[PDB]
Amino acid sequence: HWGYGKHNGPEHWHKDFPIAKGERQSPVDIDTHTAKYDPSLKPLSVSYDQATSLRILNNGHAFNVEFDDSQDKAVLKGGPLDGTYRLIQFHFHWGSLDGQGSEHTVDKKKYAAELHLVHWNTKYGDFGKAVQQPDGLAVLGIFLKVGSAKPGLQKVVDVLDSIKTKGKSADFTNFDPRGLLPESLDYWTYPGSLTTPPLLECVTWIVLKEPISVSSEQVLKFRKLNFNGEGEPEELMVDNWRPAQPLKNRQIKASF
Ligand SMILES: COC[C@H](NC(C)=O)C(=O)NCc1ccccc1
Ligand SMILES: [Hg+2]
Ligand SMILES: [Hg+2]
Ligand SMILES: [Zn+2]
Repeated sequence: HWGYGKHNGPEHWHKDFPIAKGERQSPVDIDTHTAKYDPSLKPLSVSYDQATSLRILNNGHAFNVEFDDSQDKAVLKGGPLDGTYRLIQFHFHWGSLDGQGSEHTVDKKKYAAELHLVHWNTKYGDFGKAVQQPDGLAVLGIFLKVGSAKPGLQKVVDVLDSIKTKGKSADFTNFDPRGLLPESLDYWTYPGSLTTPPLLECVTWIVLKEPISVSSEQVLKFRKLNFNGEGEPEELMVDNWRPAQPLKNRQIKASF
């Protein structure tokens, strides 16, 4: 089954998921000199004050912080988006070393990690129908660099002990994702896909320019996580990132 290793990694995904060679695949390199400032972009609106987190799951490829999306609380609108997209989960992609980890790159620069807060277009009723639509999803991408600790990430850090192997989950209520946002909402945007199989080409990507700083000790604990399930030999959850894919004539816009 799909993973990030030699025998099942991103170079193999196309066999089960043909769309891997598709026309709007993600992530991509953000060539900052070719992206164009777009005057028609409305200001971004990230409203996470009412967010209702439920749990945290090791799914054998990343961990998911999942939210109650049965009502219009944590919502993303504005920017390149039409209408409202509700927050369903977030997860990270991260490296084995600080020089790699992010999925999107900026002028070929890799960050230590990347956070994706995943949202679905509420005109489609739920997530399931949302991923059958070219505008079904909006993902806010945020870079991580190793630096000063990020106070609003330590509560996820602290819980990782409890979900070390594939298929474990713990309760994770009252988590405030506002604690993960850099100061500036300047971003690049382009149409793309999810970066894990099934790689569905349903995503409006909104990639923040300003990275968050996280401490080495915080990112170390990410890398103590396991891809294997309990009582299987240890494979560290590291390098769970897909590399940049062909742009194929899509245009990246800057909000700034
Ligand atoms: C990770 O592939 C699934 C898909 N991924 C996204 C949205 O980033 C998703 O909607 N996941 C959320 C979810 C998971 C299990 C049950 C119900 C909802
Ligand atoms: Hg998985
Ligand atoms: Hg789609
Ligand atoms: Zn992701």
